[PDB]
Amino acid sequence: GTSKLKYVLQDARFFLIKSNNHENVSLAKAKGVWSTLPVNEKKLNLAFRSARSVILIFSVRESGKFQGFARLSSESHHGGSPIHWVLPSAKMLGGVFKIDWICRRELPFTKSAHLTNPWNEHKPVKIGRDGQEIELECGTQLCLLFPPDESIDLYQVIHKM
Ligand SMILES: CNC(=O)c1cccc2[nH]ccc12
Repeated sequence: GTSKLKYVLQDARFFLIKSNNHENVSLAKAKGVWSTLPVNEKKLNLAFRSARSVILIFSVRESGKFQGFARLSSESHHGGSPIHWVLPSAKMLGGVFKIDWICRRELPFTKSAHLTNPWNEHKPVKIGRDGQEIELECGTQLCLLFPPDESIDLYQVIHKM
């Protein structure tokens, strides 16, 4: 069904996360973690305190698709085990956010062409810098476009809200 998904997304905030490669998204899916540059780390930490759910929607640059979406389960922290990200230095990154995946399935950009993001000049929602916020209605509809991910049980995520 889609009812628990809709509940998780109610009054959520949404951020576009652009990865330079598939390896980092694979690491994020396997380990439930993300790290971004401090400019975006500060925005995500502010959002985490401000809303019931903060949703990261992932797209690997040049792939023509989104690779899934996840919900922040924590503000960023430092001092964990070093994550072997593939970078173009690791010190340049901010802290590490724990995330709970909501959907690990892909969605091609051709399927989101009817969705524009008011917070990026009403450009198609696929267009945006890493960290671009997606307005609530556009973000909800985008997440609802993804194929259902039957491996996921949102019961435990609902309890974190
Ligand atoms: C896992 N985090 C990243 O891959 C990342 C996040 C934000 C800016 C970035 N610039 C180069 C890599 C990168």
